[PDB]
Amino acid sequence: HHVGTNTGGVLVITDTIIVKSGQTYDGKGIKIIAQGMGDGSQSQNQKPIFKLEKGANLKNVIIGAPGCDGIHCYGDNVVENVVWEDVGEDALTVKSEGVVEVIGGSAKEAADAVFQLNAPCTFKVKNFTATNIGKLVRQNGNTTFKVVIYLEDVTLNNVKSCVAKSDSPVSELWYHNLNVNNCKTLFEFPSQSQIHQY
Ligand SMILES: O=C(O)[C@H]1O[C@H](O[C@@H]2[C@H](O)[C@@H](O)[C@@H](O[C@@H]3[C@H](O)[C@H](O)[C@@H](O)O[C@@H]3C(=O)O)O[C@@H]2C(=O)O)[C@H](O)[C@@H](O)[C@H]1O
Ligand SMILES: [Ca+2]
Ligand SMILES: [Ca+2]
Ligand SMILES: [Ca+2]
Ligand SMILES: [Ca+2]
Repeated sequence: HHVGTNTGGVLVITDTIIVKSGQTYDGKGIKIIAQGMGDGSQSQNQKPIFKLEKGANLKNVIIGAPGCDGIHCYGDNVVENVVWEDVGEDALTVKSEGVVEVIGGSAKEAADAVFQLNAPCTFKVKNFTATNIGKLVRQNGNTTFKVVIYLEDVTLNNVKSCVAKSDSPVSELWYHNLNVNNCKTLFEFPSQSQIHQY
């Protein structure tokens, strides 16, 4: 394990970091604290820490409290080895269509959702831990577009509401090596047959 060369540094930011199409922001283990961008509460008006335009990637950053509005993904994004020490309003939001993969890393202390899906997408969570959360994945309430969610090698502890929630009959969730402790209910979808193993 080579921890990154920015390990031990803290970057204090005052505006959202924009990562452009085709670019990869590699924090090399930096911890980010955001100023003036939100308090990590359930207020709906906070700014994202990162905006990942379509085709942008992000890796190897710790996001400290306050989590603000987390990471906004505009599709075709890889988010790798990102640690949310204290999720804000939500951890990551899919804002526009495409494939979005969260690989490695962890999240803790999400009062509500970790991952928020606001557009049709393929959303994969791989090699990920989360503790003390409301929901791991929420498709935006009362929407009926299609998402396909994959949970692969995911460990969850202390899930207050459910692992995943959708109000869309056409959406699907597929899981493989999902371990869950102390969770109220696993899946809140119109029908349980929308959930599959692989
Ligand atoms: O992207 C966002 O931050 C969205 O936040 C709000 O929507 C979420 C969610 O999609 C809604 O269904 C609703 O969720 C319920 C409740 O308000 C709360 O989230 C919790 O008790 O869970 C409920 C549920 O999941 O059914 O509100 C959510 C919220 O974060 O408050 C916005 O209303 C959206 O327009 C997005 O901005
Ligand atoms: Ca919200
Ligand atoms: Ca949000
Ligand atoms: Ca929190
Ligand atoms: Ca919320």
